[PDB]
Amino acid sequence: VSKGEELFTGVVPILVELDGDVNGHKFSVSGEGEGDATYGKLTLKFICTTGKLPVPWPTLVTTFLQCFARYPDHMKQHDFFKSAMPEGYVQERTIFFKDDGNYKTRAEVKFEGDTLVNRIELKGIDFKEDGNILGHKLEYNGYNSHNVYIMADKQKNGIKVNFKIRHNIEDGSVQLADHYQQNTPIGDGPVLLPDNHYLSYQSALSKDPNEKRDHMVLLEFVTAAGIT
Repeated sequence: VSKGEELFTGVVPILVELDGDVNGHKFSVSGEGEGDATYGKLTLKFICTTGKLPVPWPTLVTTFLQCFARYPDHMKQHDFFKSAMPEGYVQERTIFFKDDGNYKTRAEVKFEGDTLVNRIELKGIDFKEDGNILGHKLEYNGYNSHNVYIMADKQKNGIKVNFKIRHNIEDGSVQLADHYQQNTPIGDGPVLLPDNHYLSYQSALSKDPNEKRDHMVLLEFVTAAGIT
């Protein structure tokens, strides 16, 4: 196994800490769980520690650990995420909500000992007061996409990722969220610059029946594909 790959052969504990500000509405979220890349499995629970989350949990699903994706053996050489570990990488995204505002996120993903940690800062601007986001008009469910596109970015020694999410609006319509992403390694060591490929997602949202705080239980299965 590769140096980076070896860090993911078993169950890895995860910690996520996010500070956000959407149209001046400030909030913080703490998350805990575990990743089992062998099965492309993520099991997580996020808690808003500042009170009520000012945006719908579904809009934060993509922000809330691609290093846990299951890369088929024949595609191992295209797994940028694990190759950058343990020093990690910085993930940046601009998420454009159609006919509404946008989120810009900066996440530092790396190991703190044997724990995979993600420190995230989220900034949202230009949102409409009674739009689907600030007006909480989105159904509490996930989105499953087979089109999370990955390609190399030799200029930052990393990758570029793009994909679309369609959140379900309570009236039966959909709220599009266009994602543009870039990942840059934190260390100066070699990383695997991948050939074009994609990740396939299965995402499910739920609630902890005994939890009184505003929270989200998230289960995902992530698999790389596209290179035969």
